[PDB]
Amino acid sequence: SISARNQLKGKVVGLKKGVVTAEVVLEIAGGNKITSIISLDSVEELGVKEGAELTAVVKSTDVMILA
Amino acid sequence: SISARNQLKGKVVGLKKGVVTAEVVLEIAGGNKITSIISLDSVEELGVKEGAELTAVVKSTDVMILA
Amino acid sequence: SISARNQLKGKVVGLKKGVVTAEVVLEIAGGNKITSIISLDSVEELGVKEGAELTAVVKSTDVMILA
Amino acid sequence: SISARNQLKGKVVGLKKGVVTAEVVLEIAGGNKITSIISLDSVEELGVKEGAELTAVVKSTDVMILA
Amino acid sequence: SISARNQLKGKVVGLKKGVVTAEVVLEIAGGNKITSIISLDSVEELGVKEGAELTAVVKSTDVMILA
Amino acid sequence: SISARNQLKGKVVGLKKGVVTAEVVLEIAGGNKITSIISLDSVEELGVKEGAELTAVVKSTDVMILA
Ligand SMILES: [Cl-]
Ligand SMILES: [Cl-]
Ligand SMILES: [Cl-]
Ligand SMILES: [Mg+2]
Ligand SMILES: [Mg+2]
Repeated sequence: SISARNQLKGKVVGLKKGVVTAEVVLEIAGGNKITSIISLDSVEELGVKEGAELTAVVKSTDVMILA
Repeated sequence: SISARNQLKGKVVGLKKGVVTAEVVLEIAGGNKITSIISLDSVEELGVKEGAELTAVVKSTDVMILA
Repeated sequence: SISARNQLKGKVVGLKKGVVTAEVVLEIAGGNKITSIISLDSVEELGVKEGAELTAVVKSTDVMILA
Repeated sequence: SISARNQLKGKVVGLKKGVVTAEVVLEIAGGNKITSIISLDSVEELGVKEGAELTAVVKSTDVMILA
Repeated sequence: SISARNQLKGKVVGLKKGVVTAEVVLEIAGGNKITSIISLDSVEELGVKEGAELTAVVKSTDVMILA
Repeated sequence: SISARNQLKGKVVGLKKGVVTAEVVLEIAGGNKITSIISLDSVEELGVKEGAELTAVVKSTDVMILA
């Protein structure tokens, strides 16, 4: 278990690979979408591809509130 | 509009105020919960309180992927 | 209103687009310059281009102090 | 020199100490204010105090753009 | 497995609890120390305490380079 | 001196340059490896290259704990 309190299960619905990073779009429950930019190495290692079941993890101090 | 692509609508179900920061917990669609730690100053200025409808925003580079 | 307490108005003076991300340079008051790396999708969506008036937003917990 | 491309000189106009963190407010050129939340331990070691001339540093990937 | 490429095993040598967050200090291989500020809720749930063997994880986009 | 409490001295053992960003892999004491994604401008400016002695700097609120 990791300290990051946001752990949202999702399915990949978009993937764009660059040279250093890749953009991963996950659909999570309720139809929300989360977009992640991570290293291309991690995409490759985790075998990220359309339909993959993965979890989006965000540290609490990175979540802003919009009112 | 802001460049942060993740905007998750939610309702505050928990709030703990510290001296410098506060922890806000939002229930989002599908029952997922998002936890945010922001400055106490912002909580006050945005009038964040239990039950409030608000939106969590996260920059894509802050979203990690777990497999 | 967003919780991020740093909101600096600026004008775009530099833009470099990659495949996933783009680098945006804003000149803010007093001659300071802020450089941002964000998703290319956002640049495109916000119509970022030289001279555009935009605001740089930074969460407090991301600001370091150098003495 | 550090890779963080944003280095903004300023003067501390506010300081609030908590137990683990502290909020530092710096006035920068043009009157902009930058707000930083850092560890209390750092405030102590860098001798951060009201009126001190200090520099705020932000990594480019933490700067969002608002339009 | 998670996309965050940096995973550093360590032993807790310091722990300071606040109301919202907690500061965890880990000694890692070679004697380097890593300092983490996470939510108090997580410290409790992961049962973080002095002497515990734990792993520090950091997303690559959060590591700055200083020369 | 900078407020970020993690300052890990290391040597570059991997470098991959993209158009906006670059991935830098540093070996630090004890054989630990740190991977950083930073702006290509900074890579160029700091003259990052294999064997360079540099320091990985991470803010405490970016360090997660895995148990
Ligand atoms: Cl967290
Ligand atoms: Cl903030
Ligand atoms: Cl820090
Ligand atoms: Mg952060
Ligand atoms: Mg970040």
